[PDB]
Amino acid sequence: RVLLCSAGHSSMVVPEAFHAVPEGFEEVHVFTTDSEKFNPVVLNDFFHSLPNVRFSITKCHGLADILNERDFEFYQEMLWQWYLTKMPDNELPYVCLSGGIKSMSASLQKAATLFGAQSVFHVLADNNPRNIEEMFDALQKGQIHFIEMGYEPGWAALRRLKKILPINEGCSRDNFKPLISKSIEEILSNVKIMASDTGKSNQLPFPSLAILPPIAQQWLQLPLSANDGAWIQNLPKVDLHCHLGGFATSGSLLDQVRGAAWPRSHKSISLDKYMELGNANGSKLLKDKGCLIRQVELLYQSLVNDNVAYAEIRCSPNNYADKNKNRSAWVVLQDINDTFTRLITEAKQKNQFYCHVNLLVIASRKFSGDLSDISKHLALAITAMQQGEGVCRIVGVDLAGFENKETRASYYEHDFKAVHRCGLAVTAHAGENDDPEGIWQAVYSLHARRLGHALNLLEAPDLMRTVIERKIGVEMCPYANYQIKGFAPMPNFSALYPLKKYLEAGILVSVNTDNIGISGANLSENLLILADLCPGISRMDVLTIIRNSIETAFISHDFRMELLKFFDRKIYDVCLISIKN
Amino acid sequence: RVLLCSAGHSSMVVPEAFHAVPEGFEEVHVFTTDSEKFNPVVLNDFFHSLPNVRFSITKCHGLADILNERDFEFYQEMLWQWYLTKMPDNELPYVCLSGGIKSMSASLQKAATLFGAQSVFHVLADNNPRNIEEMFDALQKGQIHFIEMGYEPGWAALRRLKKILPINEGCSRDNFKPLISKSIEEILDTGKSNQLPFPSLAILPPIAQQWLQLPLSANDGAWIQNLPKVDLHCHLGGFATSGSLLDQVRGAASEPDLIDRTFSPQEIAGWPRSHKSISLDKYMELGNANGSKLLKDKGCLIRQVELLYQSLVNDNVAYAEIRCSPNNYADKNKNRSAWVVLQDINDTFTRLITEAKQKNQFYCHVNLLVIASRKFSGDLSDISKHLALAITAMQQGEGVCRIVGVDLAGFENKETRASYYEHDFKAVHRCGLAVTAHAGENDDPEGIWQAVYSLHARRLGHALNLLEAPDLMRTVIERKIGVEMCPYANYQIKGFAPMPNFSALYPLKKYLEAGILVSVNTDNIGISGANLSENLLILADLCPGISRMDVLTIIRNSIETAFISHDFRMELLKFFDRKIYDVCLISIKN
Ligand SMILES: Nc1ncnc2c1ncn2[C@@H]1O[C@H](COP(=O)(O)OP(=O)(O)OP(=O)(O)O)[C@@H](O)[C@H]1O
Ligand SMILES: [Mg+2]
Ligand SMILES: [Mg+2]
Repeated sequence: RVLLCSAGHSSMVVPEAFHAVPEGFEEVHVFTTDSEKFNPVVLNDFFHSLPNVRFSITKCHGLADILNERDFEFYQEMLWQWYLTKMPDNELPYVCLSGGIKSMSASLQKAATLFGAQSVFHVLADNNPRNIEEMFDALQKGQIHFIEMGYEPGWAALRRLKKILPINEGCSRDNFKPLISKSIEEILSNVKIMASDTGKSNQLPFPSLAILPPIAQQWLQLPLSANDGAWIQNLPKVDLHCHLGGFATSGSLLDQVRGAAWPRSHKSISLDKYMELGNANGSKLLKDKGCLIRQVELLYQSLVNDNVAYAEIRCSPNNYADKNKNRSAWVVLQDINDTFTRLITEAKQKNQFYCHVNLLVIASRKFSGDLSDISKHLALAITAMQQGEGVCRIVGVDLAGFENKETRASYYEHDFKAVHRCGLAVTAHAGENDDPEGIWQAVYSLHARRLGHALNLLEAPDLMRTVIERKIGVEMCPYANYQIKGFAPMPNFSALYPLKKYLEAGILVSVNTDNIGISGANLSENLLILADLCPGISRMDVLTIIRNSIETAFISHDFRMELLKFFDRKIYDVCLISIKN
Repeated sequence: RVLLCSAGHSSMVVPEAFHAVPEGFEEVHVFTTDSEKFNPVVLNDFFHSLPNVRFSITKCHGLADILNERDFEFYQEMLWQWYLTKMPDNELPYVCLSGGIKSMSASLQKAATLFGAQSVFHVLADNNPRNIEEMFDALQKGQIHFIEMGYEPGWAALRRLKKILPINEGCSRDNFKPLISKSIEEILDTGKSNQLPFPSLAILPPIAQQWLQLPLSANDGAWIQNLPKVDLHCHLGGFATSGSLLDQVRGAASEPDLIDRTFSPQEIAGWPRSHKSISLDKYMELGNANGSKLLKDKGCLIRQVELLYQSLVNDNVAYAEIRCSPNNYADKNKNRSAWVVLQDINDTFTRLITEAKQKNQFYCHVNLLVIASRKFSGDLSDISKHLALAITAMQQGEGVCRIVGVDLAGFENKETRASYYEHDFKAVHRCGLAVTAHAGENDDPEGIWQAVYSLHARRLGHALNLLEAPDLMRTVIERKIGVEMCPYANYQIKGFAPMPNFSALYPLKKYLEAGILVSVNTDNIGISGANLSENLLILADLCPGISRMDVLTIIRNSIETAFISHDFRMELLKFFDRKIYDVCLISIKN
């Protein structure tokens, strides 16, 4: 509980307001001007009599009183800044208004209305006391009276202005700026625009960050530029398709993993050049335990570094098992889950920003070899998702592997009759070289909630309508197809990336890293390449991509609500901060 | 314009504010406490020099000054009543706060921020003039400052308390209910925090923005009617069943000779609020006066369709999907094939839509759902006939009132679990139609799994027993499968609280908390005797504790689960957003 009150010429308010609540308060802050008429001795000694509670005094520098428009506006700005910087982090505070002359009272009431307060109140005394003993006497005789105005909820979008400026290290008139005036003007302009127009008044198709200033919305509508790298890095992101085993394939990551026991190339290649390039890690190296643990920690640190708020990781437990060391695939997967949940809990305990990660069990399409491997992987995933306890868990399986006409979705469909029965989820990888019939059956036979790549949807309008109406997601990684196919004005390759057309059509497109290491680029860089690779892309479509990514994730309903709330708050804060610079 | 002021020790701050606008002011109305320090004669002399400016004087009778809680609250209620009485009809009043001690200034400022004011401001003078020949040179020298903090729109529609609460200038604190106190006391869960659809709801003033979270009550009938709604499970054949609608459709027949005017469905006490549970057979027999025995006539069908569309527009519906059975209305004697009947319905609805849109009025875009019934008395080839007819109507293509998809429904006695009729549904999805399924009205929760994973049904009719199959509820939520539910019909044919001798609770609240994309519909309008508005409003005494934001998110869910194209969905969402914003701003101005 926090009490905020204004100080004018006399010290009536602070003690009577402090004791006005029977329980008392814990922190009390008082605002005052540069006038020398006020004395800080009485309040200081009274609060030193009870050191258990907190107390502070804030003085408006260079302003003894209000004498003109500039004086009043500067005083109001300083009061608003003090209220904002003394705002309790979660709960609303209490406000006493009886301090100062009527102009301070009105400004403080306006501040309470705008930023919200728990229960504002008035304090009046008939005898006009002077000193502590007889404040206590008048309180004992019952002459004390508290007048309660009400409970102001305030603008929830206004309380998030502490990020732009907590304090400007004691700003002076030479470098003064009216930021809270910017806040009030943005809210009044938004309301007036709502009440005046109808077109812009109804358009509003997005997660209720619409309380942004109109200038911010206009900046958002502008096409995305290559210089928005800082903003996009500051933007919280989601990576729904990342491979654990392809991280330490280049740079010092591989050396660190071994000891702990490009990317804009214009070469068009067709497979096996990521497999052999990444052969330095994965099956050959991660057989032990220390290498796997170091790889997991490095991947989590990289994910947190890029401000990613949620990710789904596809791993190959059978590729890492070592029977000679009594290291079964189930043991490897349990180790992965345990280290990920330990890292998540460790980050959460520090209250620092953390990246929730869920695991997807891959089902490698080895084709002829060991046909029982598909059944083994499916059963492993089914029984592994049932461990229950743990922030990190298994939410689905994967169907990646060697894609072929014989390896179509109608080849393994005998084994998937129970994956949906037990409540799992299925993704798929098709369309890069397969037939639209294969994609259609994968959508309708395997009931694949998501889908990998399939850049040639445009050639099948019927299948495009089928995927759009069923809200089947698409995981398409710009760097992957840039290195594989011809995009981003690739020489001798006039093909253009269908991400723009996918967005206009309405396909829930998610941008992913695929494999960070071999591609040598993170998800932020993946978003930047869309600027020059796809001309005429606006900054709003990036947020649409983020929303689609968090909508197509295999997550629970309540977890989705939590992620949506956090993403809304973070997007609001980062946009409000970044519009200034 | 009208300006309002309140002051204490100072006597003529009102003339000081009278020069705030260089063009001038038109009306002055001052309200103050009964203290003698205010001088009314000086203001009277000042305003007598300007006859064109109305000057009305009112005082807080019986209260010299605020001294305790009771005096403060009495002054506050009197001031609120005077404010909502004296505000201009179409313009926000002017108000100034240059005078008065903390209590009245705070009360009037809080009142202004609730209703609204054209401009609240402060006027302070450097030399604090005592007499008028002093403030003349005070304003001439520029010492007087027009301190203005900003425009105060307030709640652009809150003044209905002027009329819903009768204007009573002469009254005391003994009789007043602070509705604002109830609407303010409890404001600040994840659900209501971030579950808001329609982004513009965030723009609303905090009073309304929190009002939407209060529990729904039966007194919100006007508000709930004024919202644009969506109906997805509506049966054309059950629209007109008795009364004036039946008389009109009977009178519009081409041949009135063969119209059975003798039959009349029996009455049920308290209908639609049934005094006891009813069976499905009696529920259908209640609609025996209409259906297919009377709809064979072309004129009857045209009248029924036009009347149904008029009712839909009257109920403020903005989008609807109509379930119809074209084969049931076919007659080979008059060359009335099922395709001809369906085509005629399509042209009639398209003509109505175009004629309503050309006049820039309110129209509800309507699409048809064909019904592939369970085909009582065998003869299951009719399923294939219905599917072929639906596909042909689908790639007919051109038009406005298109065909969205098919529907499977019928009796549960045959024990059909989407496996008997699965043999023919495969070809539907190739064309691009959509499939619903009336699954699990009173049956086991097994067949729903087949309807979802083999029929690929994108919606589920009723499904009131989903709460007992958590494994099924998980995949229902995870696949984004809509669940159409009809409150009045299910209550009548199954029985729910608060109907005595019953203990089952309607699962709508738990369905919404879990996250099922539930959309509330009306089923058969005529038989149940309740339109969409009454069906939505019955949730107050059907599911206690339901909130208005839950109703808005129900409308959003109905928008989500409807079979429409992406662009049309975007336009519908924009229109719904704007309209719903205007409704929550203006209708609850009460
Ligand atoms: N689902 C989540 N994903 C990521 N972070 C979360 C999640 N839920 C809660 N948090 C964390 O809750 C914390 C709340 O922080 P707060 O609202 O006080 O803003 P802040 O500390 O000023 O800045 P920041 O959000 O960067 O921490 C955030 O740091 C956020 O990382
Ligand atoms: Mg991949
Ligand atoms: Mg029905």
